Amino acid sequence: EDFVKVEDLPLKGSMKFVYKEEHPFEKRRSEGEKIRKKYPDRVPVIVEKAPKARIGDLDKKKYLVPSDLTVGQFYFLIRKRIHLRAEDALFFFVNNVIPPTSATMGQLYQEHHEEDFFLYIAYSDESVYGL
Repeated sequence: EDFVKVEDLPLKGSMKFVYKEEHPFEKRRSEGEKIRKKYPDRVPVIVEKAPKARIGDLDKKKYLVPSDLTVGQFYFLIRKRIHLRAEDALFFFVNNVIPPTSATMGQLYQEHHEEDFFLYIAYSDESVYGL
């Protein structure tokens, strides 16, 4: 076979969240409902590493963030927890799309939260999962 075999790129929708494998729907839905009632100005977020990414692991998965925090500021928060420089690449994906840095986390949540009331974000060193 004379071909360049393309086997190292992540195909759409292949992401799987450990958080959802380990905690069943009714228990996530329960907690997400409660936290959204108790803190209406904040959103609950799950962050895990995208398929095939080459990048440092994240220590913590679950974040409770102000609705008015921007995506650009959440990139800063995550960079710091993984000990990346500002010059090191980092991309987020929500429902397989790269969100704009100008959006707020509250806008992302309203448009994209799942039915357990959490917003799910994947991260990588490259953009390709979202293209």
